[PDB]
Formats: sequence, structure tokens, C-alpha cells
Amino acid sequence: FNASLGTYHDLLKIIKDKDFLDNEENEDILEDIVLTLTLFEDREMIEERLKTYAHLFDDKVMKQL
DNA sequence: ATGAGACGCTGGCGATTAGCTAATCGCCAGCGTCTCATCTTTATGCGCC
Repeated sequence: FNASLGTYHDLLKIIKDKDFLDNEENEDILEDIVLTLTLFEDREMIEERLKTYAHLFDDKVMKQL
């Protein structure tokens, strides 16, 4: 197969919570997170853009993301 | 009741005196890197009005 679902497996291996990615209601948060991880590279900048989403994942998980 | 009108070696040299583009060819040309990201686009691989 040409197509695949790599981001889903990356998230499930990083955040270790399948329920968030499988949830349809979470897709806006997911698109914004992908947007942040794509638009930026600097750890401090990514960390600042995602301070609003630090309550859904552990700080160590916030580090890994 | 007299006193003007009629004007040269130059040309052919040397020998100063002064002055100017052009034709031929050769040489020789600032360059070195990295990072970072960014987009494209191509080779192959899959579908019928």
C-alpha cells in the first residue's frame, strides 16, 4: 500500500494514549499540535506554543512531544 | 601759363620637425566553505467517464 497512518503510530508511541488520537472530537487540537510541530523547530518556541496543552499530557510527555 | 603714368627665385630639393594607428598574439580572467529551513519537479509503482 502507498498510503499509511504513520502519525497515529508516532503519537501512540509518544503520548502512549490511543484514545486521544482515535477520538473524533480531538481533531482540532490534533491539527493544531501538528501545525505547531511543523511550523517550528526550536524547543523553546514549541514549548511556548504548547503551554496551553500541557494539562492533557505529563510534563515528561510534553518534553517528548 | 606742368610735371604723373610703367614695382622680386621659386620650385625643387633636403632636411628638419612633428606625430600616429594598426595588426598579432598572448593572458587571463575572485573563490572557499558550512548551517538552516523552504518549496517544487522527475524515474518507477494504482483508477474509465
